[PDB]
Amino acid sequence: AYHIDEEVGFALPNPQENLPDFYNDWMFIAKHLPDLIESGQLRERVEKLNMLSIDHLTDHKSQRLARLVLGCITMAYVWGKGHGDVRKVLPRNIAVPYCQLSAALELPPILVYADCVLANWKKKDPNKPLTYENMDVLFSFRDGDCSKGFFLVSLLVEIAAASAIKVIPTVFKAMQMQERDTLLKALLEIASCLEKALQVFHQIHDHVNPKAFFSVLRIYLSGWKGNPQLSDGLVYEGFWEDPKEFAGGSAGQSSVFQCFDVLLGIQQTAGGGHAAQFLQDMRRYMPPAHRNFLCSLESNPSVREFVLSKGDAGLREAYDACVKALVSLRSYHLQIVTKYILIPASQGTDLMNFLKTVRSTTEKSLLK
Ligand code: HEM
Repeated sequence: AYHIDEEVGFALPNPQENLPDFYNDWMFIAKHLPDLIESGQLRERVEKLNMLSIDHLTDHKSQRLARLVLGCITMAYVWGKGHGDVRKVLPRNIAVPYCQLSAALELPPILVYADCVLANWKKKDPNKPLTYENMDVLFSFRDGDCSKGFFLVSLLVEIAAASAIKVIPTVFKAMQMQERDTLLKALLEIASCLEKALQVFHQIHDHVNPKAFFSVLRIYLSGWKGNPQLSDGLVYEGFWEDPKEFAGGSAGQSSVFQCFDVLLGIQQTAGGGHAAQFLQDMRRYMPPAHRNFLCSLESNPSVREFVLSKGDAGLREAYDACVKALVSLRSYHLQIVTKYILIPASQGTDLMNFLKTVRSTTEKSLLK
């Protein structure tokens, strides 16, 4: 459908772990990034790769794994050890298959949230639940980069949100069939699930320390759009002649908040303002099925107008409960950003303005 899973939502269910043997040379590099970056063999190993056709990647899962593999390699190749020694040309033997794969998957040829979070995970025991203790990531960049903590916690927020995402059909079916009580129950379940997601968000502190995130992991997630270190973007050698700019991987590429924004008729993409066009641009970095889901939601009849049109205090309360959960999420998120980015940096104003603009736009949608 829209590739939304009942259990893990926008996350990729049961991600593939191994590529065909044909790609062993890719997988070896991706699996040893900490060693290869530290020693400085990473770039040589990439430059020594044979050109591997993407023709042996024939299903969505192996394609997604391949994207994850090539994306991590590309971040490691471009940024190296992360202290200004960058590469402006991605060698053809990575760039061509990476760009061809990206075109088939309709994603930009850069590491994105849907790679390093949504597809970058495994259960330790398939017969145990989705808890941090029973989960791991598939790839990290450096020892101590907190990639396991940051990726898995993001993933757990996605999984928590899946419980709210799966009731969205009930919301639109209830409006259609004029089932006031069903609609009211649905909105209350969404708010309650979004509240649960806020509590999962607290696990960031349990598994990410700010020093490692800001000074290590953030480097490998950085992109080449408006980046002075790559002012023209990256050359994808043998695929496009001129360099192209793409933003880096970020939980800001998640579909979770945008999903409930559009659900509730919060028009975050309205206007020419910088917050709107950023959130619009981020959609290009989401899997196409999830882009299409967001667009289908915007085309559905408005939940907000339905609620505003019925003189029904219980419905307005349920709806506001959803808006307030979103506001609460964004408020907590501002704290996280302060802790993981603002303080480590000063030891910027645009970033906090952007986030406050989005929370305020959410807050304005309150009926009370
Ligand atoms: C250490 C933890 C985190 C940090 C430092 C962080 C950082 C940021 C930053 C810098 C932005 C601005 C947009 C950008 O530069 O890409 C952003 C926006 C955003 N982030 Fe986070 N993030 C963290 C965790 C999360 C998690 C776990 C989620 C959701 C699963 C998330 C969801 C979002 C969303 C949806 C936006 C878009 C703004 C909005 O809708 O309010 N973030 N984040």
